[PDB]
Amino acid sequence: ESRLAAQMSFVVEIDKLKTILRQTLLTDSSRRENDAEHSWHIATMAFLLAEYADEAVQIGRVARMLLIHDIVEIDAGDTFIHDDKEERERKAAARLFGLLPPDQAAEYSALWQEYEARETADARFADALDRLQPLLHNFETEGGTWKPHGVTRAKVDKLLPRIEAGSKRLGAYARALVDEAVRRGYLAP
Amino acid sequence: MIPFPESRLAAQMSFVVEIDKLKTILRQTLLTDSSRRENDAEHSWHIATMAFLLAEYADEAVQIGRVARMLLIHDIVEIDAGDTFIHDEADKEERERKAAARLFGLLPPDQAAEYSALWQEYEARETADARFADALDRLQPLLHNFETEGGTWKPHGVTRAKVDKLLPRIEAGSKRLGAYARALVDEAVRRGYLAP
Ligand SMILES: [Ca+2]
Repeated sequence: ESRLAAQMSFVVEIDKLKTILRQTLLTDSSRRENDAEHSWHIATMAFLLAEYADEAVQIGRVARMLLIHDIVEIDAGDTFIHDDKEERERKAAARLFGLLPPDQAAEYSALWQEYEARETADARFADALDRLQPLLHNFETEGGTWKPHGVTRAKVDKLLPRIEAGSKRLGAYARALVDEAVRRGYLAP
Repeated sequence: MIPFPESRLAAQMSFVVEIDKLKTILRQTLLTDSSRRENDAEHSWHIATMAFLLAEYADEAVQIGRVARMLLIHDIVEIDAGDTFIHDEADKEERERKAAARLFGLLPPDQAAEYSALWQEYEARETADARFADALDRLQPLLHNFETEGGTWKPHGVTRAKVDKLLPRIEAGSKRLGAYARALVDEAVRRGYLAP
């Protein structure tokens, strides 16, 4: 009974990801986005946008990776990308994934490590989607996150190679979006 | 001005942007700390993650990645149709059919049909994938009600008899998860979280 008990303890504990607030507001500006609903959104993108991945990418695995990528933030908190972290997240991973049975603890902690390293095919596609989504959001909200955080083209352009690493097509989309964003005054030069 | 060859990707992105709105649709399930109601997007995150974690309890014929995808999209229709509490008897079919047409209709035609069908499959709870998806979706609120000491059950007058009507849906996806769920509900009744 202790295997399922451990699994259920993890399922219950990770509810707390819903409480971890990002700097992003929702597209309706009503409230801050949380980590759990953000991971839902990116994971959904992995399936919708699967055709743009390299052939080696395992889309279901990318989805699983994206669903678990921010679990460490339960203990480590959220940091805005444009603003100790590694150590806090390592400790978080040990405690949180440590709730699982040992096989799954090792599997999921390694899958999270793999996401952070952004080396493998799956990790690059995952990371590309995660980096793409705030561009889509910011364009839709006329710079709703960029403006209140004083984000510049320099800081955004620096992240574009991460999208390109996951998909040349999505990279090209992102570049055109950023240029038009600056044109329109959504993003400071 | 989106050139004609960019049409497919633009349609896909229009859907990606639109579905932000799922985050604003609230359920009656509380977070485990009773701090607020759960929203549909974070609910779908949670159940899709459970699909992967609890995969070993699925029938051999289930494709777990497909279950995950199905769960990620299963509530998109609620953007337009809203949430309906499972025990609330009082046009849901028509609302949801119209929602599906508008929302999935943002996608390119191949994916509009694909994703609509996948949602329909989930709702029908006939296929192996749909049964496992539905079992996970029905288990999670039980977990939360146990954590919140009947934080949804009591205010809504939910009784053991009403919950017992739902438990076979869990059993239909996994006998082991069904047994867990029944034992959890037995304990909830003993603790007074759930009217007998
Ligand atoms: Ca509930």
